[PDB]
Amino acid sequence: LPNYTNLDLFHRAVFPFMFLAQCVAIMPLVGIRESNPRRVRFAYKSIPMFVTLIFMIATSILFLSMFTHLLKIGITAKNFVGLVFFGCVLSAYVVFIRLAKKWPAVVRIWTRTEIPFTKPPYEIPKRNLSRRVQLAALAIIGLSLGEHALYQVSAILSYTRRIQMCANITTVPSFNNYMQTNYDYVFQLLPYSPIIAVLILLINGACTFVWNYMDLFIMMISKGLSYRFEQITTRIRKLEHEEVCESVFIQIREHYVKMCELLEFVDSAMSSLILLSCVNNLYFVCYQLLNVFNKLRWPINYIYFWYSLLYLIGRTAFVFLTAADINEESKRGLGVLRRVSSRSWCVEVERLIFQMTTQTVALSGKKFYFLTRRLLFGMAGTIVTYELVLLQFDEPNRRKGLQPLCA
Amino acid sequence: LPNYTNLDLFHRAVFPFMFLAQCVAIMPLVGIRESNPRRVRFAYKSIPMFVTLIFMIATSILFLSMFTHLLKIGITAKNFVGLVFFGCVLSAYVVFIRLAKKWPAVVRIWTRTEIPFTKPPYEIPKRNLSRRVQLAALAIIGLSLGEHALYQVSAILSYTRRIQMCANITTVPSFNNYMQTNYDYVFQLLPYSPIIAVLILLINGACTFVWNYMDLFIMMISKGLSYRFEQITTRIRKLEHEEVCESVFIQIREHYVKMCELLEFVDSAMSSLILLSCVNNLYFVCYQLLNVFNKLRWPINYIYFWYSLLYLIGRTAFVFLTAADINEESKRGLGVLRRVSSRSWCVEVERLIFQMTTQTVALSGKKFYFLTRRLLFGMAGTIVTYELVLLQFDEPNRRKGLQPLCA
Amino acid sequence: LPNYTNLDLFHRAVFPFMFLAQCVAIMPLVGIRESNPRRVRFAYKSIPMFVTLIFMIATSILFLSMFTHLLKIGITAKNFVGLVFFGCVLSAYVVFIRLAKKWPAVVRIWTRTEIPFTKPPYEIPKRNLSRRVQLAALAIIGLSLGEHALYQVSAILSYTRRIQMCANITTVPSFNNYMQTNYDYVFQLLPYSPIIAVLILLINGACTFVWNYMDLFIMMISKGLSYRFEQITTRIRKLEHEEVCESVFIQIREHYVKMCELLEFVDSAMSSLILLSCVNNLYFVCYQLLNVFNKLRWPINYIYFWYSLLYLIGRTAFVFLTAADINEESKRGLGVLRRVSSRSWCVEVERLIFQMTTQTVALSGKKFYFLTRRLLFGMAGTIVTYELVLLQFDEPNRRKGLQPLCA
Amino acid sequence: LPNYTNLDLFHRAVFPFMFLAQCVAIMPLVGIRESNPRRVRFAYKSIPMFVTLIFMIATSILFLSMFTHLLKIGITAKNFVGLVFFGCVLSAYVVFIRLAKKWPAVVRIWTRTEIPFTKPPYEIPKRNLSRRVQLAALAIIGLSLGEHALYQVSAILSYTRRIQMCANITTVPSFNNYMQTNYDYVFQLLPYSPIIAVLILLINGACTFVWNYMDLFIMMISKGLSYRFEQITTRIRKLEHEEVCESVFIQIREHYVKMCELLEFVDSAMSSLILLSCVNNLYFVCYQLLNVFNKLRWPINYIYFWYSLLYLIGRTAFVFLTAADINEESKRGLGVLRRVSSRSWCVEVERLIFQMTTQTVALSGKKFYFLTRRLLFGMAGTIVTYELVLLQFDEPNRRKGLQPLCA
Repeated sequence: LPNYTNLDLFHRAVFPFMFLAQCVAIMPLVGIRESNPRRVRFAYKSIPMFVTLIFMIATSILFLSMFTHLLKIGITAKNFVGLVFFGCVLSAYVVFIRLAKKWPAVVRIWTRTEIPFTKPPYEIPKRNLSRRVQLAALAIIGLSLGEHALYQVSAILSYTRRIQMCANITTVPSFNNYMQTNYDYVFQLLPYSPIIAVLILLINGACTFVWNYMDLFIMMISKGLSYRFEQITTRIRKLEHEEVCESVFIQIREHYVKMCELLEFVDSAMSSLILLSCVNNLYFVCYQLLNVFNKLRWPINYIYFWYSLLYLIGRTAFVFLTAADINEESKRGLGVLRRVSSRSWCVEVERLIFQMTTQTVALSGKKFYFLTRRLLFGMAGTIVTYELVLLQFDEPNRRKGLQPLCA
Repeated sequence: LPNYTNLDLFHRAVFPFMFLAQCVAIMPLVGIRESNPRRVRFAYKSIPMFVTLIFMIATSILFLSMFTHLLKIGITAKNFVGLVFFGCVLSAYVVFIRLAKKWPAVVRIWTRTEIPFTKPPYEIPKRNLSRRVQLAALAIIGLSLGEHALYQVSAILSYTRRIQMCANITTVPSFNNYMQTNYDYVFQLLPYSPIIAVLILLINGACTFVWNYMDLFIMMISKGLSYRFEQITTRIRKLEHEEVCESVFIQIREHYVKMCELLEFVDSAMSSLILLSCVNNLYFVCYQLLNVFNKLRWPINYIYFWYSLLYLIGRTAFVFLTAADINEESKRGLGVLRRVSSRSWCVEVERLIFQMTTQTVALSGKKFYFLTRRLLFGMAGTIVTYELVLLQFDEPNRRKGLQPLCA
Repeated sequence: LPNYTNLDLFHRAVFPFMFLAQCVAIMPLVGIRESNPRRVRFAYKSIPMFVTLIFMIATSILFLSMFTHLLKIGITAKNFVGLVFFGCVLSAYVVFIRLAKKWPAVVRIWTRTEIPFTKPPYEIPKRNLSRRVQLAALAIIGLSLGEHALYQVSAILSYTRRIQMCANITTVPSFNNYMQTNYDYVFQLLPYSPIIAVLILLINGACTFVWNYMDLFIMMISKGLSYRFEQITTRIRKLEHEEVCESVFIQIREHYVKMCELLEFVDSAMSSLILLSCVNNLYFVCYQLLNVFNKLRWPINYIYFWYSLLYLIGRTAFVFLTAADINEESKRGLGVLRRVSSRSWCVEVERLIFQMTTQTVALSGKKFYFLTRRLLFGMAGTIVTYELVLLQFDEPNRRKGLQPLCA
Repeated sequence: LPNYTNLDLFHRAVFPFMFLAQCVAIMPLVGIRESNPRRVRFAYKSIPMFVTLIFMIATSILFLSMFTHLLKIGITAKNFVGLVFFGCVLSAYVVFIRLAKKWPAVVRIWTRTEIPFTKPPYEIPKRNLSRRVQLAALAIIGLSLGEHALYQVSAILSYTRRIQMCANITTVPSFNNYMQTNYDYVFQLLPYSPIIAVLILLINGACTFVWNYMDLFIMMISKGLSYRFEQITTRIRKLEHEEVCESVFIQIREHYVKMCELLEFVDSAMSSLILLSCVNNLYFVCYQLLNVFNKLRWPINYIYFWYSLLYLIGRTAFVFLTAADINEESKRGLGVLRRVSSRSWCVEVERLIFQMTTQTVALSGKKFYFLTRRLLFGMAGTIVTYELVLLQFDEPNRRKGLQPLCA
């Protein structure tokens, strides 16, 4: 059997971040850190499942608290966003549980499909799969950490400045008062306690990490698939000015078909996650874009709002772009194959060219759409239209202006 | 001739529900319950035609009553919905009459096309055609029955509670007063009578059943076609790792072409019904989605409204999905055919792959559109845009709020 | 040379209505009524060109009168429509002049391309080209005549009823007063005279006839092309269950390619007319649909408005449908060709199937779009969206209501 | 080596206007005027780079001045346009710098790809590449010069007429007062000086020239590519009625594949410029179309506004059309290739036809869209929808009307 310890495989590249997500109980798989992907199993009676259950219970407590708070103060389009966030987090938990159910088989087939690409005539690119996945994951994690830090900083600064510059009722600033004020939706349903406060903060951070990790996981999977597609494209490029025997084309076509089968399997496994991520990101992007013209009090509030908006837009765009890189790389080999000489031309090249040309090699949201650059441009246009229609809805709220600091 | 009594055929699977619809006079065909589909005939001078005429007369009476009531009280976008409902029911009646005119030939060709799939190398799946059609029909019928029961319960509860908690003019609750109040649009044109009341209730139930049965019939037809397409896909799958003779591919291609011809014939027969169902469902989905933010008095009213909205959305989505299952199953065999070895590759496989790849195997609304997952996603986007644009229209009505119970 | 007197050719079918349009000076061609299409020539120094110049001068006088009237009374979206109408008529005149410039060559190639289809193995359908063109032209002409008669009847009835039921300033009804009132935009710039009145009425009728004849001409051309495409489809159908020699497929492919070349030539010649008709019909359909909810005084006004709206919608839809019949008929032969046996299969059938499948055989508006059923459905959706967005614009005008009859 | 002095090459056709743009420091390339394209190099330490840096510094000064002026007077959708203009100019500068970085290799490959087309069997069309590029560049430059002259004339006339017909505070007209009034956004941040005034005027002219030159450069590149594609189409046309040897088809296919490779390279180099031009033109077209109904004081203001709007719309449309001419010319050869006789038919013709039919030969905005006539029609529809949605936004501003001349 192949030596998984040092081989450039998708599992070896992705399992560190899979375990990091397991720490906040996203994808409860047993033995995810094992070098051999065959040892990855899904078990309900396991520590990851227990941590996942605890996290869903906490997120459901938060969701119920938000729901009751909104019901007491009424539900408006602006407040609903928080409830939507919590609901999406819960949905992501469930989706990831199902994905873990499907993940052993997926990773097994992935390994048995990517072994041929670990040996010649395929070559490791300048940036290996592990490095690409590491860069993407570090970028997303650091950006999310900065977003959460800016959120906390802006909230704390607004609270302290409101209390200090009020020239009215003081309520001397404190951690307990901050928790009871900014997170009143929680303690209105549960009795306050500092331990509960720390738990609420940690679970909110976990919810944010889950929200970002859906997109990050999609990015890593797309990177893994486009890695092998780019390897195929490079191997084809190596035959640009050579007379190619039919066996070479047979092997190339077989490997391409195997990669397409793996892509179909992964798409079937990940369709629910792709759908949830796309719809949630679209909704949140529209909601935040509707608030660009809104007036905020402190410069830190503007900084946080614009950082969050730009990071959300970039994360959605890069999810779509990494997914569409599969399609672009699949199509890139067509240009090289079209240069095949008449002497090297045969039935296998015709089959491969027809498949590349007519088959849409791309991830899909339950086949309700395919993640391509066409889809990203269409999404941008749809967002523009929705924002144009909705800014008229938001005009009355926009003209309300900033509320008095004392009030 | 083949023994139709125990053979797994579409007619044997669908005729029970065709007869059930005939009971409310939807599709007036003679001998629909006969095991031999060749005995199914359409005759104007027949009992089903007479019951159909009676039902269209009753529905036209209801339509005229609604029209006169709206004219007396003025036509608004909110009231127009009822008139639209009645008109759609009448249109469905006419469409189904034409479909019955076309149905003998259709079923005949269907039978003569599906006989090859009843014998090897084709195998009956885990869920046979009869079971799939039964599950779909039972689900739709039960959901529609629950919707109508919730409608009646909510209306009766609202009427009784309005009369009781009025602290004003009483008009002691009774069946006659309920009929004269909730269905005042009828008795304003015809003299009241309890027999007329029972007739009105029965005809309203029949109209609801027709509205649901258009979608149900589309679902059953799509199930029947996708059944044979899935049989073809499974037979192809059985040759994944075998050297296939040219005769096998010839037979597969011939059966696929015959199934495509049957699909074209059925689409030509059912294009009007598909168009009517799609347009009616789109209009009603938009209308009901426009009322999600409206305020209702009793929790039973909310329960009925949300049950009806969710059932309508799910029924439209599942009609589109069952229709698109034909396209998905037709495309599913392409992945297996692409794995055909170079030794088994021949002209027949090339022809079949080209046809699968370039031919859009899907039901269509008079070719004005094709029922695919692409079409369902586009429909969802169009509904979102229409609702965004229309909620501004509905804002003045939304802010009116609940009327006084006494008034 | 072939005997054009009794041959079933497009020129013989269309020249009567071409001459009828020439009577109002639409397409100024010399010798359009000659049996031999080679005798059709375009000459600036000809009687048709003189009548065309006279008609453009009259239409320009009307356009200037409308422009000055609107400038004196201000330009609003509701009045602009008349100016747009006149401008479109002038544009149609110019376009048709250019089309006549291109029409000799077009008709020549058409004849030299349709001669093969006048002899076996091609057969004349049940409805020959002349009968189809006659039916379409008679339908359009009669509907336009009824529309204009209803317009005049409604205007005269409104004028007479306003004068009679005023109980105020009388201005006893007369032809001169009616002309000065309803067509005040003309006589405000030119001195009144009964001869001028008759000229204005005749030129308005001519403008309406031109507006309808653009669509009618598109319909006749689409009928002519789809006639030969249907002949090809029928010839292919005749080989469903026969072993076909390669020469038959060679001839079929050659004739199909020649028909495609003729379609490309006709599309190049008629692209400007198609674009103008599409844009004008879209604008007018949107404008009239915006007025469905407007309140009119007399039932005759409602009758005229709804007749005009329904006729406009049906004319646009049937233009698109007749144009798309070319594409549908081109695609219809694919189903038959796919049934070709393995023994009769050859390179020619593969070429023909690939061309049918991948070539979009359809008329186009300068290739800015292709007239297909897809395009008609998209146009309907776009009109729905535009009307939804514009009814909010029209709400203030809609709520104004009917003006006082006396005022 | 080939004699570049008199050869009909893209570099010889385009370098005069490249140098003209270099005069305002758009594309800083060294030796752009050399006959040999191999001598074109990009160097940071060069005079063009220094002039480019000076121009970006001046444009950044203008951008900061506009930003500070808007911040002092508040930012509104109407004023933001100027800031957007300046930002777009800066972005264009950066993009063109990167394009120059990529331009040596691009032009080298272009030359080595277009040498075969300078010799038989390829023929120079009636209008050579140099003449086409000259016509396009002269048209764009003259239209932009007229637009700027009309802008200056309208501004000066409005200023002088406001001062003269005020019957109030005079501020006798002068160049200094005009500069301080119309360009108050600049001198509010920098001290006034006539030299600074001349510099501001020159830099504004340079910004306008850059804005137009992005589109002009796209047009010239599209002309260059469509030139060779049209040469290929003409060569194919020359074989319409001849028996063609396989070697001729091999050469045609090889040249077509080389042209497609060159198009892909140029698209990769120019994707950023295409994206920027498309988005900027869309935004400005929408903004100016939103102001068609606005009321202007003097007829010269209307003349300038409508000249600018029509020129902008035509420039965008012609950019899209020149880019799509590549696709249209690539597709034009398919009709001729489909007429190839059965005896001349071979594998090479099949390959070429499949490539032409299934490959989208067109420029693209980073593959986020392809510049086709389909894309132009979609852009027109999107602009119509956006304007319909936005005119409701602009209604309050439209009804404000012209401000008092004195105020």
